[PDB]
Amino acid sequence: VFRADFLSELDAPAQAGTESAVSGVEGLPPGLALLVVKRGPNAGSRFLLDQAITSAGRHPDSDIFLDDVTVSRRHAEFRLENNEFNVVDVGSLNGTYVNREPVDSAVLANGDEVQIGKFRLVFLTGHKQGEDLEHHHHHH
Repeated sequence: VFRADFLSELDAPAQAGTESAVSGVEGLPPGLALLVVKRGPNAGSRFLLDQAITSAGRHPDSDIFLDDVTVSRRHAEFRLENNEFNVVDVGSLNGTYVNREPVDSAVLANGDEVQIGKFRLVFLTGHKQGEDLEHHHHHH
């Protein structure tokens, strides 16, 4: 329901060479990141972050919509910087944490795990699966 059936799909064109539509999780070339509920009542749920700042717990304009007793209005918030997604904690003392560690803020990265309230989500990005070179010492 993110787009009313207006001038959508034009009329019935044959050729067009379309790509994304109902599944942009393909390679999402644009600076986009998705969160998947690793475990919880609504398993399989996915959230699309359109860059910028995305609040959590808020019902109004917000990609994340967690309607439950836990997760306050802004239990957690995400901010984009240097083309890199980040997580910021507005919770007093205890609150959102990363890798089971309470910190003021942390930088998200592919293969990272994020836990909010009683729901568990994993932060993943569209990797190019190109060179697997990163950091490893196979000497001495």
